[PDB]
Amino acid sequence: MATLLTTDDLRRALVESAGETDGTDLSGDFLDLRFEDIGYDSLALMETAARLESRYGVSIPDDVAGRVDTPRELLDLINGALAEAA
Repeated sequence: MATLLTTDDLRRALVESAGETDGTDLSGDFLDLRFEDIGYDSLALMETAARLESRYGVSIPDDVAGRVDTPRELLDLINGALAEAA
């Protein structure tokens, strides 16, 4: 019932966590890229998660958001969460 995060939607989340997101070419297959390269702190990934929590109604522990190596993992986390959420 909840909209499973797509590529564009996940990209939206990764933008919201910083506000502006220049330099970081994110719109062009970003699932297996590394946060290190896109200048993303795992602390900021908790922001990414939080954005989606408050939006979708999911529950993402901050310990988890900072544990994701690739956005693929972040995506699957919330896709799984959504599948057992709504």
